[PDB]
Amino acid sequence: VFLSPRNFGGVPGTGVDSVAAIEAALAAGDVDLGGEHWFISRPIYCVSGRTIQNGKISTLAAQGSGFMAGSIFAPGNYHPVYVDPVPKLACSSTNGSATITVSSHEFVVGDLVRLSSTRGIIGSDAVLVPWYMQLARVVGVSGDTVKLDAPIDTTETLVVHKATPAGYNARFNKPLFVLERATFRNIEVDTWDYWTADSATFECAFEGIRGKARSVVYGNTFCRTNFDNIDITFSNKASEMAFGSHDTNLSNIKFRADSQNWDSTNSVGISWAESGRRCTLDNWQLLVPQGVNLSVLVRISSHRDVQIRKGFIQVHSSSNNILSVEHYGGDRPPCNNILFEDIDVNATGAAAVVVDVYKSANDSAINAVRFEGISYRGATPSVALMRQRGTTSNQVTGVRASLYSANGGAFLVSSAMAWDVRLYGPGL
Repeated sequence: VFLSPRNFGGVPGTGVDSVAAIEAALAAGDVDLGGEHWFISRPIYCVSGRTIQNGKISTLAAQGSGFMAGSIFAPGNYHPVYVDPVPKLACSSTNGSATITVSSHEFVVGDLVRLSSTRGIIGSDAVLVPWYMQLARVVGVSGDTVKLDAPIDTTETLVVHKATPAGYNARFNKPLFVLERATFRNIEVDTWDYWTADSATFECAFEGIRGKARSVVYGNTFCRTNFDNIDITFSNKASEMAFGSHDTNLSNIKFRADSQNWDSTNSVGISWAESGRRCTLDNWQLLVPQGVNLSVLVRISSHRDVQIRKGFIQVHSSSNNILSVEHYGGDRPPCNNILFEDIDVNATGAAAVVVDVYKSANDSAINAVRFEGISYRGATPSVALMRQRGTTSNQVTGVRASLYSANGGAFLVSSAMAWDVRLYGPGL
């Protein structure tokens, strides 16, 4: 808002590095990029309580400079490997209660803290992905009694540590932190890389983000965060919100897949996992042009309390899987209370499966899943309009759908029961 990088020796528009200048202004105050074009040699390390707005940021780093080399911001910098060695204290906690007991804590009122379960899986980073994760602010302390600004929503045994734990480093030996109460407004990003890679946010707002990147909404530990009016041409992954993202809302989002710069290796549509809670996507388009093929457009694995609403999907390929809820069991928190509502799906090909529900294991948990107002425009699916698969002992139960498919399609069930699926033809 108030200060310019120019005031800290920053030069725009000539392809010289300004990262230090931007970071210097961020330390002093809010930052207005003057509607000019800034060039950075590495991600801007963000500052809690700051607004950055009104300009374009391009990376100077060469494609394949290494992970996060091309990134625009480190809005926080959590990655499971750097969170893993942080010492974490045992605490008592009760499902529904904002009160914990922690022997020999050093939390003060106002401190952001991270609550996590000791239950979890070893994930892609070869480290614990807790069954449950929560950032919350301390609002009271008396001896071992700590009060939080939000309840604990699990019966799981938790441990706690300072969200920003002094002495502990992350990538490029920068301190491990969560970005608090920061705002990003009217920014154009221009990178080959994740415009954010490592990240962790709490009460942050991204408003008016446009341009080109590997990704549209991608990062770790997005908490009490809003993403609004995001319109990005992406080359690999529409959205992942990993490592315990919760109470985070995406609205007015245009995921435009990049035909020229498409990277087909490990392509991801919207893929939500790593114990997310109360994450919503509302009013969005996923546009996959000719020449680009995403195998799975929207999938939820390891997310709960999810709402995906007011969606348009257009793909220019065949045999895509459109909407998917999956659970691989073990110590993955259940895929519970998932609403897909008012999704129009166009395919120039013929979808494989439009609605999929898949329990891989005897201990897989999928409950209170609804697919309401799903319109599929395209040829009769090659596998199924709608497929449910459980196991003999672990059936898919209670699933609900309203589907509008002018070319109909197969209704495949395999160890599933107690569904309620209305099919409507065109013309009301």
